Amino acid sequence: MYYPFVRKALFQLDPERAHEFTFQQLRRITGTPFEALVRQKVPAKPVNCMGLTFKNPLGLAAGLDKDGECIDALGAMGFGSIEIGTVTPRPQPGNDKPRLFRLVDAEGLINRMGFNNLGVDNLVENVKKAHYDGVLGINIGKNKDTPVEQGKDDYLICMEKIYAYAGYIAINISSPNTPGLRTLQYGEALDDLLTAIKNKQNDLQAMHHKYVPIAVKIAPDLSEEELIQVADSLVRHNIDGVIATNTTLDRSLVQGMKNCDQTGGLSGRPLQLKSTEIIRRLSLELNGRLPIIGVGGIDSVIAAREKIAAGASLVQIYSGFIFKGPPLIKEIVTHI
Ligand SMILES: Cc1cc2nc3c(=O)[nH]c(=O)nc-3n(C[C@H](O)[C@H](O)[C@H](O)COP(=O)(O)O)c2cc1C
Ligand SMILES: O=C(O)c1cc(=O)[nH]c(=O)[nH]1
Ligand SMILES: O=C(O)c1cc(=O)[nH]c(=O)[nH]1
Repeated sequence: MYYPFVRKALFQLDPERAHEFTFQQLRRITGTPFEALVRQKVPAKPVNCMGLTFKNPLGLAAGLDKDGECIDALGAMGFGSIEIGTVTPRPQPGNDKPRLFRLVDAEGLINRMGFNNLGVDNLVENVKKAHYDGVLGINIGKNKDTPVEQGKDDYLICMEKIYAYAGYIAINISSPNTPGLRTLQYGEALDDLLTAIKNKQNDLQAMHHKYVPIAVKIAPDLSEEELIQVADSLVRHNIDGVIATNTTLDRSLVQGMKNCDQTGGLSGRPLQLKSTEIIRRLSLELNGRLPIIGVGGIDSVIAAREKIAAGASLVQIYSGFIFKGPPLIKEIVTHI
């Protein structure tokens, strides 16, 4: 049916209850013939990035399908790639509810989920049963109780288990909803993490006889100097790619709006400009040494093209998918 009516109905429910209802129906049809109800034709626009071939530049950002339960249904919708997760070594409930809020007038969202997921072992089993033909990205992170200074082991543990089933691996060290998680992107802490990750990738390549690229997901709340250091570190350690950007703690564009003071990360339209400008500065520093996957407030063909012009090789969407639904996918892929 007409998505606006779909949205109209969904927006009457609590934000998370709306997501749970939606995924309840998707899981109900994913991998079955019902899948035709959400499927849509999309032209192919192949892009080579990180040694991989993406059928099209548009991907589903991480956070929607955290446990990889609806890979096939979502894929049928047209996405060139799908990023599942964030997943942690052990299952965890996440923060207390409510943890998700809508800013309808700003076409944005604020969340403090806290990595609510069923664990990496469960996710691996879901992936084994999926038939998706696009690129599958697996996004991983640290369990809440794991001391952030020993967080590196949680990443390595997940890497060992998903290596054989991932198109690329996404390292999440930018979530604002896990205490201390963002500290991992600064100084020696970042260098030590990247050193371990690249070494683990090296061992896994010898074990599985194949190279699985790794991309690091950074926050949008980094200063010019910090952004330069991160970019340089990524280059020195030969990281395969960088995903910019995650949600922001900034609230300067949503003052005076309902839920504007809720704690958490802000996404959607209010993140669009900040995100694009970070991509541009990032791209300037990287100087083509490694690709950028741009994400943040993309809600139209032009917004996507702006990210590409700023320097991104690929783009992902989340919030915009919730406000504009399936039609957005078709629009971007068709005209990007
Ligand atoms: C409800 C929700 C859950 C998310 N969970 C994650 C997650 O688990 N892992 C991750 O890397 N990013 C997560 N994000 C961030 C998105 O993947 C994306 O980086 C950010 O929302 C910017 O894109 P958007 O403006 O198009 O939503 C989440 C965002 C939202 C709104
Ligand atoms: O009702 C439809 O046709 C429909 C709904 C939806 O969410 N996606 C799609 O491609 N079609
Ligand atoms: O699950 C979460 O709380 C979460 C993770 C992340 O990386 N970004 C975000 O906005 N929320």
